[PDB]
Amino acid sequence: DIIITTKNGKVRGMNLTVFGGTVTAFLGIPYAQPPLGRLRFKKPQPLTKWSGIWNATKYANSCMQNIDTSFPGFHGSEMWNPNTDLSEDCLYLNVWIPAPKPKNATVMVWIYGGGFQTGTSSLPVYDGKFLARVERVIVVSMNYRVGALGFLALPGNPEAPGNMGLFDQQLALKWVQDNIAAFGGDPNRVTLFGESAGAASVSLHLLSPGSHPLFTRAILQSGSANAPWAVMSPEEARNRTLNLAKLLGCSRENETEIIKCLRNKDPQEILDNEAFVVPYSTPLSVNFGPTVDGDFLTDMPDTLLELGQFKKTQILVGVNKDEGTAFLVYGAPGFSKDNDSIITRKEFQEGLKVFFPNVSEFGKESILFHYTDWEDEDRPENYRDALAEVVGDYFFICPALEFAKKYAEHGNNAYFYYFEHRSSKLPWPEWMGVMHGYEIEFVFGLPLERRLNYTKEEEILSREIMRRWANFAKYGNPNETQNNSTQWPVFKPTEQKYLTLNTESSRIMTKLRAQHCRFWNSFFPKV
Amino acid sequence: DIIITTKNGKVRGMNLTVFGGTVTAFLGIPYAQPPLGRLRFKKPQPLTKWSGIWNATKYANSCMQNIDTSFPGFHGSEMWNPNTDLSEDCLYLNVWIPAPKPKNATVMVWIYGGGFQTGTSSLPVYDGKFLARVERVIVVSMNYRVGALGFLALPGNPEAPGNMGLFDQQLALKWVQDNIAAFGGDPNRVTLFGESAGAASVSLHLLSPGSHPLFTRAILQSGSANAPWAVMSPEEARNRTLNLAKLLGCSRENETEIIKCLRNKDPQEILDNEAFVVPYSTPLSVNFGPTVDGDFLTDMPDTLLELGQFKKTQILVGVNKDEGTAFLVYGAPGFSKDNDSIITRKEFQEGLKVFFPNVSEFGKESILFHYTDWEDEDRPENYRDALAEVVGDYFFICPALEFAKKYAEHGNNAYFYYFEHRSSKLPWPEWMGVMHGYEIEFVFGLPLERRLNYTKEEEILSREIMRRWANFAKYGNPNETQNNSTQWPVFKPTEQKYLTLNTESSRIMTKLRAQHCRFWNSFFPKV
Ligand SMILES: [Cl-]
Ligand SMILES: [Cl-]
Ligand SMILES: [Cl-]
Ligand SMILES: [Cl-]
Ligand SMILES: [Cl-]
Ligand SMILES: [Cl-]
Ligand SMILES: [Cl-]
Ligand SMILES: [Cl-]
Ligand SMILES: [Cl-]
Ligand SMILES: [Cl-]
Repeated sequence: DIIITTKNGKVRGMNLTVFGGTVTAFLGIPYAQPPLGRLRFKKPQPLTKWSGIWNATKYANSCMQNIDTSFPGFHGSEMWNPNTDLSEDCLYLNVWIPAPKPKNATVMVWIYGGGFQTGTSSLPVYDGKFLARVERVIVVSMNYRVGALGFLALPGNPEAPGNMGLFDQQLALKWVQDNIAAFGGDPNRVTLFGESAGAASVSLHLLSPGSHPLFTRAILQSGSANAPWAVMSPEEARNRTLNLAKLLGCSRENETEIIKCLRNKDPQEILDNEAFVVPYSTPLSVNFGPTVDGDFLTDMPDTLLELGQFKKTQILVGVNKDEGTAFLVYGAPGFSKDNDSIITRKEFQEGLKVFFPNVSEFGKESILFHYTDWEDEDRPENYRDALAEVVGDYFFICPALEFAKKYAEHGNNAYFYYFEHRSSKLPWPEWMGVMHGYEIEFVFGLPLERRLNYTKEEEILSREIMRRWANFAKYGNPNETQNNSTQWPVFKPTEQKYLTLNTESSRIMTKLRAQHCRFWNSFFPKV
Repeated sequence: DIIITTKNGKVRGMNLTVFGGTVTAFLGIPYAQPPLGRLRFKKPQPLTKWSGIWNATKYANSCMQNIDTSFPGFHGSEMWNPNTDLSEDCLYLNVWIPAPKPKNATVMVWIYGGGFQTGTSSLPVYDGKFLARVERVIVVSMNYRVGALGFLALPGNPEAPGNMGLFDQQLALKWVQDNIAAFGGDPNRVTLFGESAGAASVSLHLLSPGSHPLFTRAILQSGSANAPWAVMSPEEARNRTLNLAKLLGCSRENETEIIKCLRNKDPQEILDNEAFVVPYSTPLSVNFGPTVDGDFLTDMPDTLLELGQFKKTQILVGVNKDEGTAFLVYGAPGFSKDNDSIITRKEFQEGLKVFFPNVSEFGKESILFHYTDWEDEDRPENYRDALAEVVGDYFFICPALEFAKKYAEHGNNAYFYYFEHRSSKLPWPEWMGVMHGYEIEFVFGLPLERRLNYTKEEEILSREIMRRWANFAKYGNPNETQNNSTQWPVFKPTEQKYLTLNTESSRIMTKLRAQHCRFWNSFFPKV
């Protein structure tokens, strides 16, 4: 029982006990032909019918990816590792439906992050049964190919055209348009939300005309398509295809001859070589990711945003307080999760070489000067704080603000937030602060489960974030307009208002990081 | 009558009616042999005795110099023009003595400014009879050679060794040591005070060991030896000697052969050519000025200050609010004293080329970025204000602070001020603000004369400035320590306290222009 008839066949789900209520979950529904052998590196193929009833009571396979092993046994880094079998057969999606079955329900579609090299929708931190139970929305989750298997690019070649992972997400959005009405949802009321590389993916759908009728609104959590790490140039993506082929002995005279050889190698052989296709690899380097392929993306996001060519709708964008601290541990000299990581002035200068290898020896002296105007000249952690703000401002915070500013410049309602609560359950040290990716547990309502022992102020904060996230998806406004709560105002290009999120109280502020953002936007391009 | 016996002969002065009292003035006392013919370009020669009584009841000749004719009839620019005959016979000094004749009186020695190309001690704005009457100090004034006649440099050549004008001032200080006791003064209680190029001259005496026993303390008004315009390099001073010789047809095989030809030309012929010895001349370019001659100055001031090699004593340093506005009128495109001078963004960019011709096209983009962080983005006079602050910070304010900071770093008491009152009698337009050189009328007590129609608040401000100036000369502390007045604290390298001067009330502030000074001191040297 619990049978829903899709356009490709019947599926069977489960009923889950969630907070004294029931939520219907369909885990592991296929939405594309398995990209195997002949179909590796190609765009996803639409499914045909299946006979019988597909039993969707199980989290499906995770896409082929390397696993973070920098800290064995550490929950802070292994919580982002896949919790299902790794396989190329991984194009599946999940649906959570509130019980009893709703009618014309708002849909929220999650796109996970992972630097376009890792990630899966089955992580317990992405479980949408809490959102479906508390906010009565339908939550859809999806797995898309990462690494070379999802973004190996030979522009113009249909055997490996690039942006395959973005086409995986797009076909899952096509499945929602065709089938979500059978589950009780409104295909004209779908909101995309995602984090990190998932937020860049969400904003890339705003810039892809083919995805425009597949969703209504968008939520960008700590990421945007115009971030420096998001979209690489087509010739840079092409050079990484050859380098991978050269590493695997697949260098050939002909383009398809390269693909034919790569299709014969084991998926692990490809995974074991993606790290060596970039000359100088920064901890924020995307080995294989989105590019300008001429199909999903016809130009660089900065060019498309300037021309105003994007989906005209409302958006919700925001960042965390300490966005860059997580990446300082993974390769910046002098940093560690096992001590306070007080670094010298020269260690700061080596850190900027780690993150900015192509910047002139002059240019890093410019970054040094703009970030050493110490409030207290004798705070020992002055340089450790500065390098974290350098990574946070350039790679995440400032690009997120420019994306919201450009949407407001074209008459679209944007809502900016600033998440500044360090989780009591955060496994990383206290000096790393409100880290990259640790607002997701609050977005999905994990503090509401009392067995995980979050504070009562965290359950209140999570409940308000879910209410603001779901209200924006339902109505385009993340506010409860009458109960005399704090009203989240519209982010304007002028006043630049934004809302804080913490256990204390939500406050209205203006021009977030406006000073340091002016450096990256008006002086850094001039080297 | 009124006869004083000097070491070279008797002099006769006058008694002046000053505010219902008398002040004895000796105007035009010679202190060196006239630097004529054989003595042109050489260091001043000490005087021999004269028979009879030199009648010192007349302002002496002004040194040969060009006259500002940019605005005919304008009092704001012609008030700085000489008011006596121009002649090479100009090494004379003035003494003002309070009546009745005092005993062991503190002496204040004024050194005028004029960019080392102009200036005279006989200007009504430098009259020291008010200071002598009100504060009971002895005021000494001096004329020194300017232009090529005072700073034509051939390093190591006693026919034209350079820094002759600084040696003119030094011999006048030697005269004070030898003769001021006959006038009622204490040679061990002499304070040098000066403005603009006179303040750089004062600080250069702090850096010249030969001048150390010739004074006790120093007051620096809108100028310092470490200012970028103060001291030019010996080979740059040498190149300007040849260029002047080449302009006058005096190019020769031999060094003294050049001097012999230049000694034959008329003094006006030299004056008519000093403007063309510099390739790109900024409005703050010193055609012929101080250099490292190995005698008066053995190294650059920045090097001497770093090594701590200077006269250890108390100093009083300060600047005006709008130091750079005067120089924008004399050659910056888009500025004029007859309108509000609202300039565009490109006019600002041309202004930085006018003042920074040797700075890379890159480097002026750096100055552009640091000075365009507008408070109000739509103030029309935003760029006009920015260019005035660029000239004021780099050429005057920040070097004055570094000079006081380095003195405090070596355990010397420094007192910094910030003059921010626009004179009611200021002839220049209102947009130029508290301009360069318009605190001198208050230092010399001109507002006390009621026939000049200053406001009552200006007489109060002038009286307090004279009291602070004279108290520092007498005691080393510019404060009246008990009458519950505002206590001027010591300028420290840390807290960086300074005092404001205006008609409202004197207030204590900290770290003046600390942000923009950090740009010129820590980033601009790196181009
Ligand atoms: Cl399944
Ligand atoms: Cl419902
Ligand atoms: Cl509930
Ligand atoms: Cl092979
Ligand atoms: Cl492109
Ligand atoms: Cl005379
Ligand atoms: Cl007296
Ligand atoms: Cl009086
Ligand atoms: Cl000749
Ligand atoms: Cl030198």
